Amino acid sequence: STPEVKPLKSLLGDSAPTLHLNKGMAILFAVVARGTTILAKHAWCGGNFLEVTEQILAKIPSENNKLTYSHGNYLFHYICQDRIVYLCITDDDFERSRAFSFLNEVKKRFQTTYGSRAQTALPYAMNSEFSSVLAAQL
Amino acid sequence: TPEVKPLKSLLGDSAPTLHLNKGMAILFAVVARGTTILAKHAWCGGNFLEVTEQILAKIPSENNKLTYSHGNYLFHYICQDRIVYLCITDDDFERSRAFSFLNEVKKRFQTTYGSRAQTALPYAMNSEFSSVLAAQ
Ligand SMILES: [Cl-]
Ligand SMILES: [Cl-]
Repeated sequence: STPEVKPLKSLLGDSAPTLHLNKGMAILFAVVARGTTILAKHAWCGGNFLEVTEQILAKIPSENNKLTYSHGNYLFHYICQDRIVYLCITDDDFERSRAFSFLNEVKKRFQTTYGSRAQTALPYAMNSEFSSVLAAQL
Repeated sequence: TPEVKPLKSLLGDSAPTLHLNKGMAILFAVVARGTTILAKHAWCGGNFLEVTEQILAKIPSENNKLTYSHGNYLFHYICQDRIVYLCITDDDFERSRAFSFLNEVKKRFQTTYGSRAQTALPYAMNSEFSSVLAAQ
C-alpha cells in the first residue's frame, strides 16, 4: 500500500528549505519564427520542444494575436505581430515568469536588430546572435 | 491577459509529448548514505543538492518509506540498510509510480554495489549509476 505523505515542515520546521529550479524562472524554451520557419531559438533545459512547437506554428493564424495554450504541466504563450511569432513555453511548477512581458522585450530587440529582414531569412538565419539575446532577456 | 485555451482545441487529441525528463516527470533522483550522495541525476537545473542535503541530514537511518510535501513538490524516499533512495516530483505525480521507480532503483543499486555502499566515497557510483537512474 502506498506510503504516507507528510509535510516537510514536520521534519525540519518552518525553515524547511525551498527549491528554486531553472534559475528561479518558468521559461524552458523560446523561439522567433515566421509561419513554420524558426529563425532563432533557445532552450533552458533538454526537452523535445521543437516538434510540438512546429505543430503549433503550423496551425496558428498569421494575423496579429496573443494567446496561451495549456497542455499537461506547460503553457505555450505567443504573440504574433506582422506575421512574426514570438513563442515561449512555461513550466506550471516553477516560479512565476511574466511570459508576455518577456515576449514583448524579445520582439522589441528582434524588430530593432533585424526588422523586416525577418520576413525573408532562412530557418535559423539569426540563431547564433539572437539565441544569447533570448538567454539574456531572462 | 490573453485568453488561455486547451492545446487540444488547436491540435486535436495529442498524446504524451513534453519531457524535461526524456520520459517520466521525475525532476531529481539520488542515492545517499547519511548525507553522502553516491549517485544523482537531475532533469533540469536548480538547487536540488543543497535542498536535498538538508532533508537527508535529518532523515533517520531506519528502514522506512515516506513522501514529504513542500510547496509545489513531493520528496519520496525509501531507506533500506542505511541507504536512502530519493526522488522529487511535483504534486500532480502519481505517488505509487514514484515508489515503483525507487524500488526498481534500489534493486539494481543493491545487486550492483552490494555493501560497498557503506564505505564508498561521495559520487563513487555516479558515472556508472546516473545513467540507469536516467533510464526510467
Ligand atoms: Cl520546495
Ligand atoms: Cl497565461
